Amino acid sequence: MATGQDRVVALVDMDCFFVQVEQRQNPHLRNKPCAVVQYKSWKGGGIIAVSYEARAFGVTRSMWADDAKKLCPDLLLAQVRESRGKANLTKYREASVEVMEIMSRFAVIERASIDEAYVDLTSAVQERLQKLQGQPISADLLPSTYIEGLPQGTVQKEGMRKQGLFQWLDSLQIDNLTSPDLQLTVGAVIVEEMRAAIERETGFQCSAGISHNKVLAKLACGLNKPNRQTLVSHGSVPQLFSQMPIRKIRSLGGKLGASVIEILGIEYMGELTQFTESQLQSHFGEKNGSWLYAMCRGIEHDPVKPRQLPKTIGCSKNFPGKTALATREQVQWWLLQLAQELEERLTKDRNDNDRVATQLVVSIRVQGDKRLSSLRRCCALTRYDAHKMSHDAFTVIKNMNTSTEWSPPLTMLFLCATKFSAS
DNA sequence: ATTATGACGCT
DNA sequence: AGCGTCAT
Repeated sequence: MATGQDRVVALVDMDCFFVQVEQRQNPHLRNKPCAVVQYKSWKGGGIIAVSYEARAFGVTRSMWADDAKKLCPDLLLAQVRESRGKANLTKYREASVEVMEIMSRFAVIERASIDEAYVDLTSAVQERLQKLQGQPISADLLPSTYIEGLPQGTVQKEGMRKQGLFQWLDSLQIDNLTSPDLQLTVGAVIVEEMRAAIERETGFQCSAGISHNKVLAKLACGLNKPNRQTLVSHGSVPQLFSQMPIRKIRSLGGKLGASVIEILGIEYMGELTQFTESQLQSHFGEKNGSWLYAMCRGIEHDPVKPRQLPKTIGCSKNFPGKTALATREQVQWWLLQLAQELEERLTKDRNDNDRVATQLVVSIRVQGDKRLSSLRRCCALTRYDAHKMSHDAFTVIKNMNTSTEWSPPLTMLFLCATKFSAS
C-alpha cells in the first residue's frame, strides 16, 4: 500500500547560538539574562539573539535594546563586531564551522542556516544495529530524550520525561513497537552522542528533534528547549497534528499558510486529511497540493542534501531612512566597504574549501519601494579584488540614477558571490 | 528604522 | 536571468 518511514532524520539547533559564542568568550555572561545586539546609537541597537533567562522576561529578536532593558533591567548585552562601518559575523561563522565539522564525524549533514543543520542518520543507524549484538536499549543511553505523546494512561518535568521514556522502551523491548520505531530510537542514541561531543569540544549546548523527515525533525526540535532532544514517531503524528497550528510547520509560516487557513476554513495541520489530493492541488497548485496531502499524514520526501558549506557568500547593508544614500562618491565608498569584506571572505574560502566563485550579483533598494529589492543585476567575477568588484557593481547600477547626486536615495546595498567552482 | 544574511521556486 | 517567498 504505502509507507513514509524509511529514513531517520534529525534537525539540530544551536540554542541562541550568538549568545552562546559570546558567553563562551566572556564567562561573566554565563547563566544570566543575556542578548546579542548589533549597532548601538539608534535605540540601543537591535537584538538578534536572546538567552532563555532573558526570554523568560519577554525579551525577543527584533526588539530595540532600549526596550529590552525595560522588560529586563539586569539584561547583559554583547555587541557584534564592526568593521568598515558595518556589522561583521566572522566570529559566528567560524564558531558555526567548528560545530559542523564535529557533526560530520557521525553522519551526513546539511547546513540549513548558520545555527541549524539537518542530519541523515539512516546509514549510521543500520551500522549501530550490528554493533549491538542484539543488546537491549537502556534509558541510560537516552538521558535528555523526550518521547512525544508519552507518558499516557509526577509533578517535576524530568519526572514526566523518565516516565515517557520508560513506557517507550518497555514497549520496544517486548516487540510492541514497529521496526521504524526501533530505528528512530537508535537514531536518538546517536544524537545524544553527537550532542555530547559538540558540548565537550566547543562548550556549546543545543536542541534536536528526531523523526522520519526534515519537517517533522524541525517541529520535534522545538517541542523541548533548551538543551534537550525530542523523538517524534510516525504514530504520534495524528495527535500532535490535531491541535498544531498550520503556521508552525516549516514553509507554512507565510502567505501559503495564510491562504490554506482562509480558503479551506481550518486552523490545525490535522484538518488537511479531510481533503483529496486533487482538491488541494486545485487550490494551491500541483506541487503544494501533493506536498500538503502527504505532509499532513507525516510523509515528506525532501532529502537531506550533503552540503556543509554555503553556496553563496554575500555582504549586505541597509541605509534607512534619512540615512539613505544620496551622492555618487558615497555610493562608491560603501560599495568599496562591502567589496573589501567580500574579498577577505572569498580568500579565506578559497584557501579553506578548494573552490572559486564565478559570478557577482549586485542588488539594491531605493527609498519608498514596494519590495525588499528594487533591482538585481549580474556581472562576471574574474578576480578577488575589492576595487574591481566595487567599480563593477557601480557600473551595473549607474543607470538607476535619475537627476554628482543620486536620486532617488538608496536604502539598501548588497553584493553576493555565487556560482562556485571547484579547484 | 524588524539586520544581515542564506535557501529555493516561478516564469 | 530577474524577481518572490520563507526562514533565522
